[PDB]
Amino acid sequence: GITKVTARNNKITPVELLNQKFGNKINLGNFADAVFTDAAFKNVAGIANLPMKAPVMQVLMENSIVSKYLKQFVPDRSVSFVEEGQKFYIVLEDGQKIEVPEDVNKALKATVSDVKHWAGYLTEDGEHVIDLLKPAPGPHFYVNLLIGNRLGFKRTLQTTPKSVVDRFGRGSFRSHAATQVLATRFDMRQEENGFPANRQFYLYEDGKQIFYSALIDDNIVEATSKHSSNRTVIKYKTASNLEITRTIFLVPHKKGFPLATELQRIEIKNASDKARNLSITYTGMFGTGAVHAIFEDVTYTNVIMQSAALYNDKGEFIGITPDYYPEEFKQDTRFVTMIVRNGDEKSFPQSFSTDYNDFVGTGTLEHPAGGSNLNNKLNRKGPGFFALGAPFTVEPGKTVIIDTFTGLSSSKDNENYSDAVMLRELDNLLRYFEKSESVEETLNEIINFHENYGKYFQFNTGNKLFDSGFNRNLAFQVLYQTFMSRSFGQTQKGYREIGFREIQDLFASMYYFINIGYQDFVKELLFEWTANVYKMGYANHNFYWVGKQPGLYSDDSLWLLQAYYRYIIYTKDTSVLNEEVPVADGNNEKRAVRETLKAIIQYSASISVGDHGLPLLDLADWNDSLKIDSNSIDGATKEKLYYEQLKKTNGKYGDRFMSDYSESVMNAFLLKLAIDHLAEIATLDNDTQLAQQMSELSKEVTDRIQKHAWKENFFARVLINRYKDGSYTYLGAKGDKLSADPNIDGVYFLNSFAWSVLSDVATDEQIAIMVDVIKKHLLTPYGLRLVTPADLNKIANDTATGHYFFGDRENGAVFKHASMMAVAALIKAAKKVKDNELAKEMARIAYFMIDLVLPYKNLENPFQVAGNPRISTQYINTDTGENIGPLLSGTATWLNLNLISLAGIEYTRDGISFNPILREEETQLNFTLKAPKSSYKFSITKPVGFARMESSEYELFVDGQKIDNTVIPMYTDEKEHIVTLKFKL
Amino acid sequence: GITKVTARNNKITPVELLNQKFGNKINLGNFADAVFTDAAFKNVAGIANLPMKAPVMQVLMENSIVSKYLKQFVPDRSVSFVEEGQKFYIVLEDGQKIEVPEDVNKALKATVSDVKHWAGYLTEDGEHVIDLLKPAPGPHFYVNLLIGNRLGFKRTLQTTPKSVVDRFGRGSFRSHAATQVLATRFDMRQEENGFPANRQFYLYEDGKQIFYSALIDDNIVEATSKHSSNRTVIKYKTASNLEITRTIFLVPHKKGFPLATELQRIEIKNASDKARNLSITYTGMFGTGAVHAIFEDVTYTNVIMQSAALYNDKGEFIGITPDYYPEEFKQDTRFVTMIVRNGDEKSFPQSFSTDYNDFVGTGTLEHPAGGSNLNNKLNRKGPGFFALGAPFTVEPGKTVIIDTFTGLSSSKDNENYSDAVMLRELDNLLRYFEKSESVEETLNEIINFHENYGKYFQFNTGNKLFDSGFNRNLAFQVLYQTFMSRSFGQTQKGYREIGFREIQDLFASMYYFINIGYQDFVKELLFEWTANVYKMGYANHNFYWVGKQPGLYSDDSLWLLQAYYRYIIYTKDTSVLNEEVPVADGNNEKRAVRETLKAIIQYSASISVGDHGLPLLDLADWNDSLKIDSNSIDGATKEKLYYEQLKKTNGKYGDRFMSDYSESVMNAFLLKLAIDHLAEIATLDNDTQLAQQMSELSKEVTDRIQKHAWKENFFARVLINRYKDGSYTYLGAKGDKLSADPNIDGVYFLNSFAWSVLSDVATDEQIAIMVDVIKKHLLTPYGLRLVTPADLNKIANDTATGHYFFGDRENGAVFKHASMMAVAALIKAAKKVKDNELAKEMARIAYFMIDLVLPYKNLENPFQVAGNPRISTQYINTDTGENIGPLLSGTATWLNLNLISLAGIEYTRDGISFNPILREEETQLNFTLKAPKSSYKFSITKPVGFARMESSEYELFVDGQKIDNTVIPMYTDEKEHIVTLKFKL
Ligand SMILES: [Cl-]
Ligand SMILES: [Cl-]
Ligand SMILES: [Cl-]
Ligand SMILES: [Cl-]
Repeated sequence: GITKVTARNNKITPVELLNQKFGNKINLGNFADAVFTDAAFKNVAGIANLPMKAPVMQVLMENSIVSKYLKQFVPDRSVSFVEEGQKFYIVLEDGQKIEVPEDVNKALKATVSDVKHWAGYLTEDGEHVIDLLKPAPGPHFYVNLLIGNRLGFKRTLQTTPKSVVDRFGRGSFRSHAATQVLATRFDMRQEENGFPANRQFYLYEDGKQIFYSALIDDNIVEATSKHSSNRTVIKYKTASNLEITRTIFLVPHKKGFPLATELQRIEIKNASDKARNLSITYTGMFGTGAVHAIFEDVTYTNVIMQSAALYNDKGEFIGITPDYYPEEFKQDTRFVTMIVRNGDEKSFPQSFSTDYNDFVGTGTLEHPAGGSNLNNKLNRKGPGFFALGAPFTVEPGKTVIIDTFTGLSSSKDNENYSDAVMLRELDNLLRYFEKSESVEETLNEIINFHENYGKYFQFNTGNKLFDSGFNRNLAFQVLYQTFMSRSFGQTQKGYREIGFREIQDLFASMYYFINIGYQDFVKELLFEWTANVYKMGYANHNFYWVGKQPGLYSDDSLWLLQAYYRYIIYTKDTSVLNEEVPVADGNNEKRAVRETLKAIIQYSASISVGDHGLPLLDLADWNDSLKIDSNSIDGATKEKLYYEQLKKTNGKYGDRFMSDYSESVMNAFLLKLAIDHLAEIATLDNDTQLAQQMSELSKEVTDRIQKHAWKENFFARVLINRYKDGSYTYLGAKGDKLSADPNIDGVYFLNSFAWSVLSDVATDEQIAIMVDVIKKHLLTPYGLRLVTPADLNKIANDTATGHYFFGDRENGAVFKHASMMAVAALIKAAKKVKDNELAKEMARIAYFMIDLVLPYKNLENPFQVAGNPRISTQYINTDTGENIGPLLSGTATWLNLNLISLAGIEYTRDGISFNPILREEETQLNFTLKAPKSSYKFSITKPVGFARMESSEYELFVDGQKIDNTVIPMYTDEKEHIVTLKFKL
Repeated sequence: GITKVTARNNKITPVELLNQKFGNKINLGNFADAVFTDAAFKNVAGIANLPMKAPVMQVLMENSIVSKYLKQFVPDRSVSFVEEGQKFYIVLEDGQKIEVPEDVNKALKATVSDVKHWAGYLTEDGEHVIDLLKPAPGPHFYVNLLIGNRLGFKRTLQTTPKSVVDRFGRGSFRSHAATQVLATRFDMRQEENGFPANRQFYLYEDGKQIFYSALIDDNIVEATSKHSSNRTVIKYKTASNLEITRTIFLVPHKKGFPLATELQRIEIKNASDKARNLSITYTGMFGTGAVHAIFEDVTYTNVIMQSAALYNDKGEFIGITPDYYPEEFKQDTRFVTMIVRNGDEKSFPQSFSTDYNDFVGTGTLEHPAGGSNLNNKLNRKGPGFFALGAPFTVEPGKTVIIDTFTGLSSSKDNENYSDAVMLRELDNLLRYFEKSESVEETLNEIINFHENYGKYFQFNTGNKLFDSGFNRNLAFQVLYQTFMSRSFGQTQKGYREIGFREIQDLFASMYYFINIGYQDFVKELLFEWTANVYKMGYANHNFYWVGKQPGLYSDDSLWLLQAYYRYIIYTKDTSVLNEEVPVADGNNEKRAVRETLKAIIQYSASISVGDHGLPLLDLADWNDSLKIDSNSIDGATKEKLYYEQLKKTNGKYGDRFMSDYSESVMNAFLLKLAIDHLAEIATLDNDTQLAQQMSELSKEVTDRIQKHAWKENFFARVLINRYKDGSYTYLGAKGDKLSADPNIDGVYFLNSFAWSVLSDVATDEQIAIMVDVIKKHLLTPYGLRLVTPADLNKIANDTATGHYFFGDRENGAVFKHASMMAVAALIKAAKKVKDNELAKEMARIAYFMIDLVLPYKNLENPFQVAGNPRISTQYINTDTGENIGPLLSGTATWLNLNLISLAGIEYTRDGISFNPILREEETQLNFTLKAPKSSYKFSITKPVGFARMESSEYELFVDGQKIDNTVIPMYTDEKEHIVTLKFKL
C-alpha cells in the first residue's frame, strides 16, 4: 500500500540527475546547482559551471522574471542554464539550446556575478562582512558573541555579562548565571535564539513606515553587517538617501554602574538635499524571572509583573522597567532607556507602548498597525514588551544619534538591594554617557583592550587570514571561554554551571592574562578551583556559587595539577603553594595548596584504585559514554565506605579501597602526568624529599601502566575486573571481544594513544604501532573519530540503543576537542621520536587535522562545511563534512595550544624550549612573543621539505650569538631579543 | 534623581482626564474612550458617547485619515470627538468646536457604527460569530476546544485526542498524555499556543501570492469565524470574488484508524465569471518527541529526526512524515496528507518543502519568498516543518475542495508497533474518506452525537441565549472536562495527570452518559478511580497510566463515595458493590468495592484522626495553601509508622494513629457526607447492620464536629494541636488570632460554611449566623472570595510572602469553583430553612453569584470582563472584574449541578425530589428531563416575587392528577409524564 522514503534513503541527488541528463551535452564545470521540479524526483532544473557550491537555484526561484520564464519548461521537462560567451542559454534533454530573453539574461548575470562571496568574506583584521540578503550556510555561521569586562571586581567568573548577536542584530543578553535581560526564545528552530523584537527599531515618515531594521525590502539598496571582536556594526542604505548605522556592544563595568549594560548606537544620516522629519520606535522584550514557569504556567509569568515608567529629575519620561511582586524576582531590576542627540541638543522618548497586542494590532511584527501611534498605557500584566517612540528632524548632510541603554542591576553586587539601588546606578550610568563622545571613547577602549590582550603571541607569516584568525579571533574565543566556560551561545540556552575539567581553558588564557598585568586574577581562579577539592582528594563536578556532585567523575581533580604546573613554571611563583584555601568539605576548614595537591595524588594513586592499581572509573571519566559500572558510587559514599572498611579491617589511611570496579587507563595517564608535574614543582620549590617520592611514584605508575594496560597493539581504555570467569577483562585494544564492527578486531580509543603520548608513557615502538593502528582505523577523510564502533551491551546490559544517525555526535562523528588532544600528542611525539619518517608522517597527520578545524578555512567551501569563519565549532559530521555547533568547546583552547607548540615554544624549568615543526611547503616563519619582563622576535628559515631539530643540521642564534643549547633563557632585562633559526640541506 | 511610577500607582486614567476636561462642555454619555497623547500623561484624545466600553481610539489610530487629521492637534492639545446630528465634531479645551472634514467624518461614522458587536455575538444555537479584524477582549475569548471520540474502545480517558483552535485557526493538536501532533509553542505571550504555521495555507495566482489564511489585508472584504460544538468554520471573501471556507474538526475513532486524526476541509469557490488557475501551499510544523530537550538541547531535537515522503500504491506523492532514529521516539508516527477534489477528479500534491529557511527565504512567514516554488528537498534534520503545494483550475461558479488529514499513530493502541502499522492505518483512513461526501457525513455524525448527548436536560425558557448556553455549550464543556480533566487548554500546555478529586466531573456528566447508552463507560470510570485506593484507605493523588503520590493529600479518597452514591441512586445498580477491583498496593491483589468504601471510611474516621477525632490535615487538603504542618507524612509513611505503633503498643487495627498533627474540618464534613452516602447505599442494598453502623458513626462524627469545630460565629477551618501553651488552637473563625486584617476579627473560609451546609451538619441558627458573616466579610462586588486575609506565618513560618498583586489568584481573587460550591450550599439551605426571609436572601445571593459566572453574559461588557462567551474560566479579578483562565476547572461541573438543582430536580432513594427555586422576577419555567426508561416535561408557574414549596401554598399535578407527595416516582414505562406546578399568592 502506502510506502515511505526517508531523506537518507533518497540516493539520487538533483545534481546527480542533472549530470546524468546533461553531462554529455554541456560542460557542467567543477560545480553546479540543481533542484527537483516535482515530488516524484523525475525531472530537474539547474545551472552549470559554478565557482563553488551554493544554493543558486533557490535564489533564482525567488526572482519573479526567472521563475516566470522557467514556468514555460518546468515541470515535466528538465532544463539547464549554461553561460556561453557573455550570454545565457537554456538546454533541454533533446539537445535544443535556446537563447534566453534580455531580462532573464540580465537577472541571471546579476545573480551569478558574485557567487564566490555569497557567504561573506574576512577583512585583513579577521572581521566578517556579511550581506543581509544571502542565505545562511548554517545556524551558527552568522553569529557573534559579546562579553563584558568585570576584571578587578568581585566574582568575575560569575558576574560577567554575555550576549549573542546575529547578522540582523537578533539574539539575547544575559547577566550572571542564566538571568535574562532580553528574552530568550525556546522554540523548534536553532536560528531563533531570542525574541524577534529584541534590538530592533522602526523608522516612520509622515505616519508611514519607511524602515524596519530586521526586514530587507525593495527600498533598501545596501545592507551589510560586520562582525568584529566584541562589537557588531550593521549598515543600511535606503533608496531615499538615508544611511543607517547600528553599533552594538557591552559596556565594561565601572564603579557605580549596573551589573549588566548593553549599548546600541543608531546613527541616521540624511544624504539627500532636503530636511526630513522622521520618528523612531525602538522595541524589545524583557526576559522573565520565572523561566521554569514559561513551560509550567505562562499565566503565572504574566500576572506576577507589571510595567513601570522612569522619569529624570526634570520629570521627563526616559524609559520602561518591569516591576515584580514576588520577593525572589525583586533581586534583579531591568531597564531600557533612550537618548536622542540632534546636533548639540538632547531629547528623550515622547511616547511608549507596553502591550504587544496593541502595538501589533491587525498587522504583523514587521508592519505593526500601532507602531506610529503608541498608546502610552502601562500594562498591568506581563510580558515585559516595550516600544519607545521619539520624533526628530535631520537636516541635509547631518546626522542624528540615538543611544539605547538596556541593562540590569542585581543584588549579587550590592547589599540591602532594592529598586532604589537600580535607580542610583542607572543615574550614574546616564551621567557617565551624557556626552556624545563618551560612547565612542568606550568603544575605542574596548577595541584597545582586546588588541592589547592579543599581544602575548603574534604571528607574522604573510597569510593575512591566518594571522587575523589567530591573533584576534582565537585569542578572543579563548578569553570568552575562560570567562564563560560552556554556559552561553546561539544554541546553548539552558542553565549550565562551570565544570571542573573546564580548568583546561585556563591552560591557554593564563599566559595572556599574566601579560596584561592580571596575574592576581589567574591566582584567584586557581584558588577558586582549588576550593572545590575535598579532603580525601576528589572534587565537585560543577560549581557556580557553591559546588555540587562530589566525586561524581573520577578524572575531575587530576586536571588541577596541570594548571598549577603551568602557572608555577611560567611565573616561578611557588608562594601559591603556601596559600590556605578552604576545603570543599566545609565547616571553616582550610588547607595549604601543597597539601591539597598531595591529597589529590594520593587519592588517585593509592585509595581509589582497582585490582591492577589503576584509578577507578567510578560513574565515568572524561568520556561520558563509558558507563561500564551500573553500581558506581560518588566521592562521599566512597569515603564513608572506605572509613567503614578501615575501621573493620583495622587498616591505616592511604590503603586501597577494596572493590571490583573497573579501572580507567586515561585516568592513569592523567595521574602520571600530575605526579611528574608535582615532582617538577617540588624540585623548583627546593622540596627534595617530596620530589624523590614523586619520582618513585611516577616510576611505579609507569610500570603498572606498561604491565597491565598495553595489549600488544594499543593501550587499553578500560580494565574490567568483575568477570571472574575471564569472559571480559579489558576494553580498548585488540582481542577485547567488544567490537561492533566485524572488520575491526577490537575497539580503539583516540584518547588512549593521545594521553599515552602526552604522559610520556608510551615508547617509540608503541608510538609507531599505535600510529599505524589509528591510520588504519581511526583516520577518516573528515578527521580522526573519537572511537571505533563498539558493542558495550555485552559488559553493560543497561546501556540503551543509539540516539543519532551515522555521523552525528556519538555515532561516528569527529569531535574536534579529542582530535585536538590527539594532534597535541602527535606534535609532542614528532618533536622527539628517533625515526625521521615516523615524525614526518605524524606531522603530516597533525597538519591535516589542523587544517580541518581552522575557522577561517570554513569560508573556502562555506555552503558544504558551514561552521563559523571566526569561532570554532564542536564536531564535524562524518557523513556530510558539515561543522555543527555549539560554538563553545575545548577545541579553541587546544587549537591555540597546538599552534603555539607547533611554533616551537615550550615552557620548562630552564626557560623556553625551542623546537619548531613547520609545514613541508613552508619556508619562513616569523612571530613575536611576550614575557612578563621581556620580548622575543623569532624567525625560522628552512628549505622546502620536512625539517626538525632532531634529525637535521641547523644554526641557532640568540641576540646575534650562535648557541648550541636549544633552551632559550627567560630574560628579565626589559629588552627585545632576536632569535634566528636556519635549516640547511 | 530618577523616579519610577508603576502601572498600579498611576491613578489617573485617560477617561478620567477626558471627563475632567470635557465633562462640563459636551455630553460624554455613559461610556467613552480615551488615550494619553504623551508619556507625561498631561493631554488626552478621546471619543464620547459610546454604546459600551471598547478600545475605539486604538482602532481609530490605525486609520490613516483619522490619525493624520488628529496629528494637527495632538500631542500639544487635548481633543474630543463628539457626534451631533449625524455629524462629527472635534472639541478642544478652550471650548472651540470644529466640524471635521468629509473623509474624517465618513471614517468616524464607519468605525463606531457597530461598536456593540465588536467582540462578536452568539447565534440562537450558542455559536460564537467573530470578526477577524477586531481586537480580542482577552487571550481566552476567541478560543475553541475540540475533542475526539474514543467511546467503546480501550483506555478512553488516556487516548482521546484533543485540540485547541483560535479564531484564525491557530492552536495545537495533542494525542494521549502530552504527545504533540502539531507543535506547541512555549513563549512569553498567552496568545501563542502553537507554532504560527499550524493549519495555515497560502493561495497563489500567476506566481504572485494572493491569499494568506492568517493575515487580513486590503484584498479581503469579508472575514468571519464561527465557533461551534466540536467544530470551527472560518469564512473569507476576496475582492477578486473568491470565497474561501475552512472547516476544522477531529475524526471520531473507527476500527483500523490512526489514534489521532485532525481533518481540515478548505472549499474555494470562484464567484467571478472567468476560470482561475490557482495553487495552494498548506504549511505546518510537527510536534517534537523530545519536549524537555527543547529547553535543554535544541540541536539534539534537530539531529535525531529527518523528513520522509509518503507514496500511494500508484507511486504518487501524498504527504510528509517525520522519521526518528531513537527507539523511544519511534513509538509514535505522525503524518500529514492532502487530497484535491475538482468535481469528480482527484489529485495529490505536486510539490513539497521541509525546510523553514528555504521556504521563508528573504521574506517573512506571511510573505514567504519560496512559497510558490517548493524545492522538493527532504531535510536531513528537524524540525518537522512541512509545506505541500498543489495547483488547480476552478471554473466560474464552481468549487474546489482540499482535504488535509493530519494525525498520529501510536503503540498505545497496537502490539508489535512499527511504521508499517502507521502506514496501514493511514491507508485505512484514506480509503474511508475517498469520497467527497464522507467528510460531510462525518461532520453531521459529530453534530448529531453532541446534539443527542445534550438531550438529558433541556431548558425551554424564553432567553434563547441561556438555553443555548446550557443545552449545548455547558454540556459540551462538562463532557470535555470528563474526558480531559485539566490537562489541555489555550494556556494549559504542560504535562498534567488526572487528579483524584477530579472525579467531581463525573458528578455531572454521568447522567448524560447513562442517557446515551453508556452506563458501562461510567462503571469503567468508577472502577478506574477505585483502583487507585490503597488497602488502608488513602489514594493516589494523580494517575495517568499508573498512580503516584500515595496519600499525599488527606481529602482525595473521600470524593469517591459521592460518585458511587450518585451512580447507585440514579441507576439502582448495587451489583457494582460486588465487583473485585485491584488495590493500589499491587501484587495481584483484589478487593470488593464495598470493602474499599468501608476501608476509606475507616481510614478517614478512625485511623487518620487528630486529638479531637477530626481527620488529619496531612500535607494539605482540597485547599492547596493550607500548609500548616511542615513535618507531614504521606500514606505509605503513615502506614509504616502506624504498624510500628501497633506492634510496639500491642494495639489493634482501627485504632487512632498517635500524633499531634492538625485536623481539617472540611475533611470532617466530607467524611460525614461519605458516611451518610454509604448508609443510604447499604439500606438500598438490604445491608441493615452496615446501615446501622454507618448511622451511629454519622451521629458520632456530627457530635464531634459540633463540639469541637464551631467557634461562636463560624465553623473553624483547621484545628491546631501542636501548641500546648494554647497560643493557637484553631483557624477559621472569630478569635483565632490569625487575621491579617485589623478590621476583621478572625479568618473566615467560604468552604467551611459551604461544606457545613452540604453535609447537613449546621443548624438553622448557625446557617443564619454564617450567612450574616459571609455578607459582612466574604461578599465582594465581583462575587464571593475564597478566604479573608490571613497571617499564616505565626503558625507556619516557612511559607513565602506572596506571589500575586491584589485581586489575582491567592491574593483576594474570587475562585469560581469555590463560589459555585458555596452557591450549591446556599441553594440546599434555602430549599429547607424555616425562615422565609433567610431563604429569600440566600436565593438572591446565589442568583447574584450565578449571574457572574454564566459565560454568555460575558458578552454584555466583553472588553471589561473578558473571559469566554461559551466556556467557563477559572477566577475573577477582584481589582478589575476581569475573568482570567484557564478554561478548564470545576466551575463548569458545579455550575451545571447548581442550575439543575435550581430547576428543582434531586435524586433520592424514593425517586425524584422536586423543589424548584425560581428568580423573583421569573414567572414561568419549562424544561424537559430524560430518565433511562422515561421522560418528563416540567412546567412551573408563579407570580412575581420569591416563592418556594416550604413557605407557600401550591398545586402539583403529575399526569393530570393532583398529588401531595413532592417525590416524583422514577417511571419505567417508556412514556412521557407531564408535571405541572402552580404557585398561588
Ligand atoms: Cl552555541
Ligand atoms: Cl575517551
Ligand atoms: Cl486554557
Ligand atoms: Cl478552603
